[PDB]
Amino acid sequence: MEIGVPKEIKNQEFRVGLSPSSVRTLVEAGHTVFIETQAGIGAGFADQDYVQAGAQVVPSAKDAWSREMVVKVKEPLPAEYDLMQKDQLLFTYLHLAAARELTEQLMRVGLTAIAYETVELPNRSLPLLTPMSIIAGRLSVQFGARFLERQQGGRGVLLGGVPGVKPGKVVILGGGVVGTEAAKMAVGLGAQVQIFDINVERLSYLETLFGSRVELLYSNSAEIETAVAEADLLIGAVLVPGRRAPILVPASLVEQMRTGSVIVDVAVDQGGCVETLHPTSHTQPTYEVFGVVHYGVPNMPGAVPWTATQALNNSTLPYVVKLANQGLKALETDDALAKGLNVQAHRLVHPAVQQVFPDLA
Amino acid sequence: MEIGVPKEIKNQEFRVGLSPSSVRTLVEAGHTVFIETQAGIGAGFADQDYVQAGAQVVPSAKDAWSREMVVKVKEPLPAEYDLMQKDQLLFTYLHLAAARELTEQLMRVGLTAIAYETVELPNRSLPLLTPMSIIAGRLSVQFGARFLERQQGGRGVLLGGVPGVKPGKVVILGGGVVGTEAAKMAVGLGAQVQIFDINVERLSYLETLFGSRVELLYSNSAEIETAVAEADLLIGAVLVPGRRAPILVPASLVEQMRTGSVIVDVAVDQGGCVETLHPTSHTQPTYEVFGVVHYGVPNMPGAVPWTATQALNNSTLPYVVKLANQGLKALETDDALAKGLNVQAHRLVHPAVQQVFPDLA
Amino acid sequence: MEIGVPKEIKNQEFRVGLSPSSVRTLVEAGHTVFIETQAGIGAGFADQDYVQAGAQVVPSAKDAWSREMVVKVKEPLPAEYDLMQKDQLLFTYLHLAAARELTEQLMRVGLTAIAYETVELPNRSLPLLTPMSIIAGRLSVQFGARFLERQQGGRGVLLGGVPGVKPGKVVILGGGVVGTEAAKMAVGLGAQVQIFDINVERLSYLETLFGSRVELLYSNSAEIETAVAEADLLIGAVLVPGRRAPILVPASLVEQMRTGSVIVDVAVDQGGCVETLHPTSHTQPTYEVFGVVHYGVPNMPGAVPWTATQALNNSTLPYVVKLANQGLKALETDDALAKGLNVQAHRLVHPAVQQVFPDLA
Amino acid sequence: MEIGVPKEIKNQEFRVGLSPSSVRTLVEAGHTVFIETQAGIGAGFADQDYVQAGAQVVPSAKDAWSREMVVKVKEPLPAEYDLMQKDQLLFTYLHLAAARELTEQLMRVGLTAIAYETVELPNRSLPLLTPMSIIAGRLSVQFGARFLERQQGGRGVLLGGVPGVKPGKVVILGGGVVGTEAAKMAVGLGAQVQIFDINVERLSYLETLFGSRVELLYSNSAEIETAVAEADLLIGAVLVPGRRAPILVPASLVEQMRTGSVIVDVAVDQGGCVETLHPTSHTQPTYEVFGVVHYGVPNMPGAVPWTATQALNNSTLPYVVKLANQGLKALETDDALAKGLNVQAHRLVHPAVQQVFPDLA
Amino acid sequence: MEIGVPKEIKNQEFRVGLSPSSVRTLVEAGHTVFIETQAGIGAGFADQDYVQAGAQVVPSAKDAWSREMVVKVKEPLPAEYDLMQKDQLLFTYLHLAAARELTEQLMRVGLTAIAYETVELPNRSLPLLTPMSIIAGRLSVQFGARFLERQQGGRGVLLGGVPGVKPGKVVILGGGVVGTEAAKMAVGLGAQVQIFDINVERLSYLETLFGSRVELLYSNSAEIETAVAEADLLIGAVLVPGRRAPILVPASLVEQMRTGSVIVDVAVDQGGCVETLHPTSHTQPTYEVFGVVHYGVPNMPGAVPWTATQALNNSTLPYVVKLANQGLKALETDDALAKGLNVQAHRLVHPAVQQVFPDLA
Repeated sequence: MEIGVPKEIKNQEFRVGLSPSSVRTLVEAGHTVFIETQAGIGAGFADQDYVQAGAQVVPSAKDAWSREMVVKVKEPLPAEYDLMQKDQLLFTYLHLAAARELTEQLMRVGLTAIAYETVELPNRSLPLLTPMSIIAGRLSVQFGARFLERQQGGRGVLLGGVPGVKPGKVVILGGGVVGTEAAKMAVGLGAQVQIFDINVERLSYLETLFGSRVELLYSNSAEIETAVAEADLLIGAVLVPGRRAPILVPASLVEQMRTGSVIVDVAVDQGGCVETLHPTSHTQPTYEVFGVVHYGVPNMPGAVPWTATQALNNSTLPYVVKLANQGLKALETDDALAKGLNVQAHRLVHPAVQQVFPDLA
Repeated sequence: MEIGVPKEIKNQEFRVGLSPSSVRTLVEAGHTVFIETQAGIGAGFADQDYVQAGAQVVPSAKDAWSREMVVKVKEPLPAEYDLMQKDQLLFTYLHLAAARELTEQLMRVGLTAIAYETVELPNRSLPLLTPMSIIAGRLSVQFGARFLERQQGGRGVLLGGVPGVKPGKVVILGGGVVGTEAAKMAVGLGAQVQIFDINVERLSYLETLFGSRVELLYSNSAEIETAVAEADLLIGAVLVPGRRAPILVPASLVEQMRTGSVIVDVAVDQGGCVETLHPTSHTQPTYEVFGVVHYGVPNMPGAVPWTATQALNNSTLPYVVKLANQGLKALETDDALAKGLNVQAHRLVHPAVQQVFPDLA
Repeated sequence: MEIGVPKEIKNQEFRVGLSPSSVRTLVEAGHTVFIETQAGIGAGFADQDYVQAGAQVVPSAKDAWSREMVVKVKEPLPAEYDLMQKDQLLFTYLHLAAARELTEQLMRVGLTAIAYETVELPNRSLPLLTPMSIIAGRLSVQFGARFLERQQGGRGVLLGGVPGVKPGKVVILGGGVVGTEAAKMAVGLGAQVQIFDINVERLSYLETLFGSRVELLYSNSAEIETAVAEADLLIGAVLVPGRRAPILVPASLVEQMRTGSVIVDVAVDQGGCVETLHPTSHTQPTYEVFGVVHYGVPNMPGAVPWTATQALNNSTLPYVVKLANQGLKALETDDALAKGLNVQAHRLVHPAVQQVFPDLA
Repeated sequence: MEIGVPKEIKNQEFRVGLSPSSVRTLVEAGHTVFIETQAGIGAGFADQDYVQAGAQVVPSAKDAWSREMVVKVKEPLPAEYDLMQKDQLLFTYLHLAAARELTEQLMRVGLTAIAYETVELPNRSLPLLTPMSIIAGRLSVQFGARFLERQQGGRGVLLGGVPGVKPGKVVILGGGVVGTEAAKMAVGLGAQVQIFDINVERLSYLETLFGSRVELLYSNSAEIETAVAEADLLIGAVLVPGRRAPILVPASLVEQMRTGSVIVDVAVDQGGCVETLHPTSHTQPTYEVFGVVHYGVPNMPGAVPWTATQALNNSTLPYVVKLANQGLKALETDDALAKGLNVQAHRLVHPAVQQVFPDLA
Repeated sequence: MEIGVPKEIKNQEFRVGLSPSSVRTLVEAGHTVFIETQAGIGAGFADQDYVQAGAQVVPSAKDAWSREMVVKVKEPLPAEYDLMQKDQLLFTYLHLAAARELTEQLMRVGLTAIAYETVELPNRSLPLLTPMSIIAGRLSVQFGARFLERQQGGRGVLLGGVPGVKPGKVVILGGGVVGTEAAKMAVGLGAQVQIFDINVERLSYLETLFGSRVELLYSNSAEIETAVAEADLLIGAVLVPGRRAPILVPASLVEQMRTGSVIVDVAVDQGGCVETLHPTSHTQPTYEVFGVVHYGVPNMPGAVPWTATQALNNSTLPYVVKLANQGLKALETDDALAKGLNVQAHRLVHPAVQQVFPDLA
């Protein structure tokens, strides 16, 4: 089939729908791929890299959008509304429950739109989100370290300390994928680490990963208050993937933290467990409240497009290939894919999105 | 004795001569300490913290400089020239071989000036520099990670990668203290690590620290060329503490690196092993050459004043106390201290500095 | 019941159906065991060892075959065809889908034949093969090391290297049981290790075992080509247990490897992922193609009969006992056992074998 | 030579001068050994064990003391004063600076007495004490755990905690051999561990042992106060081997500890760094002060005589053999041994003991 | 709802039904809690601690029992029979299959009694027992170490040994939760460890925890005999949670052990795998048989009430809250809870208990 890859135009988005390795695989399966020139450049893939893989490099977005299958990272933007076509297959991150107009837009056109974030397994795991969650957990500590530096606003604490000097204290709220990846990085830098979670089974599993190197604590208000008050870096890792997390950290608690301490909440764009934290922009990524630095820039994985693009592709790939092969039938052969279907033939098919736009159903 | 601690006035210097814990110890020995208000604030120590320790908090630098012993971090600046007094003991980092005027200045006044950086052990180890070297090694990786981020200029590579994706490659030139601390952090983030050194004994010792987790390679031009060409992060850790390092990395080699790769050289302000690297300012910390990001801001430990101040104090402390107790006699009881003596009674006593200002001798 | 254990007569087969410890357990359950003298000797078990356990040591194979249950390692050979009896229970590795005559033979006689390799759990795991797979993964590295030695044909590379010198590079294709056991040994010798697999979940699980010590890469043609070209030891660990694996390594790729590199494919006797690799004999275990050493001797676990016999028994034991107790009813109490049934009462019962000899059904 | 080994008669002393393995070695060198029946029994060595080694088992102490060389663990007691002979070589732990009468006693008789505890190397290391120090460090945590149990008096805290629950906090004062061995055990049980020491080099070395798993802190009054106040188990490991340690822990600090916390000071019989701690008896090993349990039974290694006897012998052995071979000349061939000499020919030769009994010199 | 917490009156029981943190959570949910003064004291929780959490501290047990919900640790004792009320919800460890009278008693009164130990998941896991099992595994080694000390009765062996001396040998029978936690502690002390189990899958899983540090052996009589004969510490960890374990260790085997060896069987109060072992009292916790020390005090977790109370609460908490909220309906919303129901409205509802008191049904 013909597959097109337009350049991402969303602000600060540097990832790309398909990497050169992915292209090569698709091509080896008899498919042909068209990629807009410069599409991979922000992720470190030059057009030649695409050429060696078997892609035809196209000079314009129009040329990339005019294909039977469009594989992207972000949702289409208004500027691209007129590039979409009736019988297309669109595969990318959509987040329709937050975009009425886009939803309507896709409905008008008639194409079938499959969202990465809804492709779901029997376990109710979302295989196409996880890669990004892992990266976000790892970056949280990298960012946090940077903001604990004096010139960046923090108290000027080295996470690992040095022999003879106290190491930094990292408190992680949430013991899932994100919190686990964050603990790995924090332990790697030599920090003292505490992870809180309400699921003892999870706490038990974590002990098999970390042994006695990390403190594994049950999430109760009492212990949370004490820990947080002593934290240099507090990481919110309760990513409740539909609706918002409860407040585990109220402003009153934030007021009790040391000046120069830093807070990072991976759940920022969805709603965090930290009362005081809201989204920020790249130009002004942090702000203070009670002398405590808040970092609220969303989509952390966008900072490492080379790594993120491959991680995503490693997971989307098998789906892209199925779609390329079986076209629409793949949705009847693949339950996960079937679950990813959001819009088709002008109808809004996704149950969760209907629930949001009940009058759109 | 009376000991004064003025606030550091050098630009971007946030450390302080004595921490509250140090003060407390000095006070418990019968000594009295005067500290300029706000002196500890950049390092996270409030005046009250000094008060609880036994210090008298002074409103002005004059009040801090007017003491028998002045304990600082950086060298005195012109602005402070008129605050110095004839019979003072001055203990701080001086670096006289780079400051004719300061040297002359100290000579005029007549005080005795002891430099942290020359206090030397029989082993020719410099116990008062090491703490900073350790911190610098650890920060090199923290900074390097930040600059590999796309928005910061790098190719956008996550050092640790994610299962299924290549981790970042960190190449470290120099297997001493600095390079060893850097390898610890890089391994902690999950990177693939190579350390080069010309001393096999050192390489052997490093294997006892890292086992087979890190590649331990003899420094030969041939291997260096290959490694460097594949590096995401290259760290120069050849800190030859008097005079400059040889070029291990010529521009021709830099031209061979991938675009978005990053270079950090801990030896920048003294002269690195990387041809293309020069010092930069805080306002413009990096620059590109061949698409390779160069970070050249010096004094990395200044980014973590809370941690750095304690680390320094842990080492200077026993010397400060000796001086406070025995005053000038300590130089006849302590050989290391004796070696730290740079200027006294208008004479330039330091052999290495004489060699620099042979007409000053 | 009476259970007999004949000596294995297949060439180079040194294992034995039951070890002394197993015998002892069977005897303690009221069963009586007859073992042909010297049967255990190749595995390091002397007849006395069998005597102390409660076995009656028999002077001839006839005496061992004349029992209600025969427990063996390999399939019966023609020489033994006349030793089999009508109402016997035979339990051993059969591999009928490769032996028409044996299959017919067992059909003529009428005995019931249970194959180790088809006893299957609900998970479709084959509990009686796994023990051998684990051993094979571990040996792959042991053999590979031996063939990288100059006198053995390889380039003469020490896997672990020595501080200052590059370690060997081991590339493992397949992240399942076999590949995982191989990585354990390779890491143990100090090699640089890469594992490729197409299942990210598996890659993720592997990270919990190895942390960042091993490179965990998604199997894509592009990455495979690069890795393999740099390998000292390439290990094929894609054991697709029914039908053959796809070629992950074509001759063209082999031609790109360094001279003296070595290839070991655990899937050799079934069909490997390496184009150029075929089975070899003990007398001439390897051959070169493009200066690359190929090792193709099958049944690697046969090299360590002492270890292999116990490993097998630890798994077969509970089944042997059930059979001894409940005789044929055990097949109605045990689903796994039921699945192991291949031939009974002259009929070919195994669905997969029927499919092979559709006219035998 | 003839060597005798009397049974230790000191209360609660179960160790023995020579183990069976040692005997065997001595015998293989042409020497003959006489051991009092039951001498090894408290350490787990029966007379037969001595017989198989080549010893002649003697029925009485008299028979053991009547030899040219007497090898013991503890100092001779009054009861044995009349068993000593004029030209004997006595080798055991003496501690003369604490026993005027014993000293006089040995002077009267005229024998030559070599003390284990003074045999000294050029490094001023005491090779024959170290084995016991290592054991004492390891036991400190074992005892401490037992006293944190509710029925034993402590608050009832499990050192390692369980996933979801806070682990115990162990604070160790002193980073030498003893403190290091204690940290090893505490980390092994899963506790949170802090080690304090005033030597940064030592702290640095400790990081090579423990990585970031243990907190390595410079000993300053301020940090000490905080840490100790939060401790479940405080271990005094400042063993200043001649004269007493300074008080690092004053009663005022002890009053600040939690009720049920436990203190163990390895320096008890010499003088600890904990104000409130004094020696206790086996019958009443602990006592409370401020609700804090104090354990003050000395000679911890006596609890594991089997392990302690071998550890000691491994170190004394080469000396015993030298003495057996060269008799008194060994003191002119061995400087360490020469330093072990305390009394000879009625004269008190040991410089440090003279200093104690200046009128004995 | 009103929830009462009486003080545990069973002998040597120091735990408490709810900790202060738990109280605080319950109170934050609108519930009110009454706790008998001194109830938490044995676990280290003072009444004030309960006051700060929101509890009303009651002066008498009567006042604590007079509530709609009673949350305890142990079963009610006769002394409390008259404190129980008709419509109460009772939640604690009951063990009715061992107490006819208690069972009858609860039947008379009419309350609904939910047993911690029967609340069961679909997996047939008993989430409210596990916490105690983990603690018991960890303590087994702590106790065992204490009894290997000479003064305590053992041969006087240090588990970890010292460099140059044999470490202790710990043999663990059973590779489940208990045996696994025990191995963790034994390895932590430096002992040589062997774990036996009959489930190879479990053995395989254990290798992922311990690597090659521990010997993982299949449980067969032959290997068991050898291992046990060489053991310093034998730990019975076959906790078959309904009915008794088989004898893995017969007296004949015990007679073969070394004198001073120690045996601990976690299954003592239910029936162990060690023939010779029976329960003992706190006043006389051990006894010898063949010179082998037997420790038979039950309920090991009672030794660490502070740790045990929290561990238990972390698991019971979510159930306590459900009950407080939904009262009896929770049994129709929660299957696990439903399974915990033992007695209600005068009827004996628990299937397993009926089976025991078939005439009680």
